[PDB]
Amino acid sequence: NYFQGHMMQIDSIEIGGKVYQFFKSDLGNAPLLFIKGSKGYAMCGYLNMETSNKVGDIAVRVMGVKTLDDMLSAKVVEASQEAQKVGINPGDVLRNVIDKLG
Amino acid sequence: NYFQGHMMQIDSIEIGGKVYQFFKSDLGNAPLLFIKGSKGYAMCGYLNMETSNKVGDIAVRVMGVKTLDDMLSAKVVEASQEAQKVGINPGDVLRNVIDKLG
Amino acid sequence: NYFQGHMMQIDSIEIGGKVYQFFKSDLGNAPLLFIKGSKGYAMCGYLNMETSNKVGDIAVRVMGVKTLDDMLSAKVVEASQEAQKVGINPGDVLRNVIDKLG
Amino acid sequence: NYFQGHMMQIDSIEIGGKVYQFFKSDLGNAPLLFIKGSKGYAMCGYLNMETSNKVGDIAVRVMGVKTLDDMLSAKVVEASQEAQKVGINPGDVLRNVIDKLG
Repeated sequence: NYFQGHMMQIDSIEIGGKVYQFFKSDLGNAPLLFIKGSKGYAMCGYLNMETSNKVGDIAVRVMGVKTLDDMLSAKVVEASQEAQKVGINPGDVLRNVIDKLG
Repeated sequence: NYFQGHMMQIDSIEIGGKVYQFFKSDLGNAPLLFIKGSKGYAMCGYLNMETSNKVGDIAVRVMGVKTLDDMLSAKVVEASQEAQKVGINPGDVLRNVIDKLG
Repeated sequence: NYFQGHMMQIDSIEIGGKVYQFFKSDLGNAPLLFIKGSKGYAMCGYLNMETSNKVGDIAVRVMGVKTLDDMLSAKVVEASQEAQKVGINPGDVLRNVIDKLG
Repeated sequence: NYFQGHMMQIDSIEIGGKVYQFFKSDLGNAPLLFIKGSKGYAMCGYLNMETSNKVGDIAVRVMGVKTLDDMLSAKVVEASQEAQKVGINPGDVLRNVIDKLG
């Protein structure tokens, strides 16, 4: 009876006693989604890690994700320099290092 | 693995060639949801119709809804004075008069 | 160069060590805005207090507000039964009792 | 009296009779912002153009932007392959080609 032109989800989640903002929106042929804490963030494949490094962010990039669950179970593909300084490296499962983004 | 403290959904939908904004968020023991067009809006039971009338809105109030589908199939319980002026009355199925809110 | 058909603001704020979700959106001739905590919420004049009481919410209604600052400095006009049980009463300045909504 | 941990703005704007979704959110040391139409999107420096090309999006990347106005007046730094196919090229002012994203 209707057409959905655009969809967005904004959720406040708590992990290990820390609060994070999960966002998901249609963007292109793939959706855009990220999880942001007070210290850093994790984002899907649309994230340009060169930009994260340029501005000194604590950031991680994951790929092939469509949901919050997928992100938490996904392995970090790229970690920013500031993220590596706090122990986050490519290969880590996001759920295991998300605490460092809060 | 996580706790959802708050959830929000924002969707842009098209009906009869008109664009509307559907919003749903946790609020209390019942969720808050509304559909807004360029001319007026429809909202769940949390809407105070006295306020809508006070400020001259074209507004309709529906009850017992939790989703967009529920709202569109719900019957108008209260219609603002400006809404009644354009033909909307209690009893009308929202889907049948939503065009007047765009 | 463009026309703003609809505007929405979603902010995560911290007060007294507690996290709250502030939301503001165009709705009718007056905007819709609320502040929600884990236990209850405060909303502008569009809130139907009868509904809040019906579903057992801890809720407060304020009037004549357009911004977060206005809400925090506004006096509670109506307090739900559950809100009154925890000490919130009409006349209280929201900022002084917001802690009870988290 | 309060601390803003996270801020987000979601606006529905109309340009040349077409509807677009403007989004802005805190992310890292730079904000995240994009404008999305029914056919494609424009995003700030955080956009990974390699990803846009990988999935076949009609996308443009602009830099040094913080507001909707900045984006519309900004020059396209990178254009996806599908975007170039419809005439969009690096150097174009977004406002002058946004119609092709709707």
